[PDB]
Amino acid sequence: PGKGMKIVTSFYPIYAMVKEVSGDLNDVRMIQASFEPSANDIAAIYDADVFVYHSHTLESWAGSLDPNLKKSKVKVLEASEGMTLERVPGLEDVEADEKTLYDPHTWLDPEKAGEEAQIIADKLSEVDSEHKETYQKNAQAFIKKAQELTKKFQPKFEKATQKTFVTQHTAFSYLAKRFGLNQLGIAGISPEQEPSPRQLTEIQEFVKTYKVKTIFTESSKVAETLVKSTGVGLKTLNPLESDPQNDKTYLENLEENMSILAEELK
Ligand SMILES: [Cl-]
Ligand SMILES: [Cl-]
Ligand code: NA
Ligand SMILES: [Zn+2]
Ligand SMILES: [Zn+2]
Ligand SMILES: [Zn+2]
Ligand SMILES: [Zn+2]
Ligand SMILES: [Zn+2]
Ligand SMILES: [Zn+2]
Ligand SMILES: [Zn+2]
Ligand SMILES: [Zn+2]
Ligand SMILES: [Zn+2]
Ligand SMILES: [Zn+2]
Ligand SMILES: [Zn+2]
Repeated sequence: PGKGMKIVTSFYPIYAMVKEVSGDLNDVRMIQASFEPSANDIAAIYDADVFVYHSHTLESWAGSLDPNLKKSKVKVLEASEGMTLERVPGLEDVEADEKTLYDPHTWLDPEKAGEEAQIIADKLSEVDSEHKETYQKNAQAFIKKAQELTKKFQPKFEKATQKTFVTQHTAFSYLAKRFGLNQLGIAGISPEQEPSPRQLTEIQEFVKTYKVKTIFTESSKVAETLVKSTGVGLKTLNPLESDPQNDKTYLENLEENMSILAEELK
């Protein structure tokens, strides 16, 4: 190993949490909603030492990887293995295609983000046991700063008179459950899931019922159709599914969106 292990990550939260757990160690990079990585990414995955993805409920293509058939030494790691996933909003009481029932957007909960960084540190310690104390020490520093981020915004959401907000797609369910908030997504779990006409009417009644004055968009066009039907304002709220391309850490990018949400709910 020149720079250490060659680690490849699925998307931005996994790339950020692996990079901060590894720290100075290894060579961490990220492959280039729709998902389906290119032909070169899968080739780069089989040429790497470690590949880390979030969950089978998100990167469904990760389950088709067969390192034994391709004669590859890549060790695929599911960063959220063992974490308890909540039901998809609107499907809580469904008894059971089944992958559509569980919500994967846990990285937006500061507590569950630290839980995923610990699993990454544990799984990296099972592959690279010599540096196990560096992975755990970097993870505990990430968990500590995440738990302090939760303690900081917990009183900020308790005093909020408005605890209901609407976002571009159903991605902030874990964040709302962390601070006792209520949320509704225009689109479903995936941004491609366009609302049906009957569902759009429910979003209209939902905004009117709980006096929602703001729809949080992403940096879609169905959201621009309801700004006339509801008269709400538009503010940005990044679910951190794409790289913000800045010089902030993951928890700093997460805190920024939390501060945008907390100032609006007051
Ligand atoms: Cl329920
Ligand atoms: Cl998604
Ligand atoms: Na509900
Ligand atoms: Zn799994
Ligand atoms: Zn539960
Ligand atoms: Zn229920
Ligand atoms: Zn039954
Ligand atoms: Zn090492
Ligand atoms: Zn070393
Ligand atoms: Zn601190
Ligand atoms: Zn999403
Ligand atoms: Zn900084
Ligand atoms: Zn801070
Ligand atoms: Zn401010």
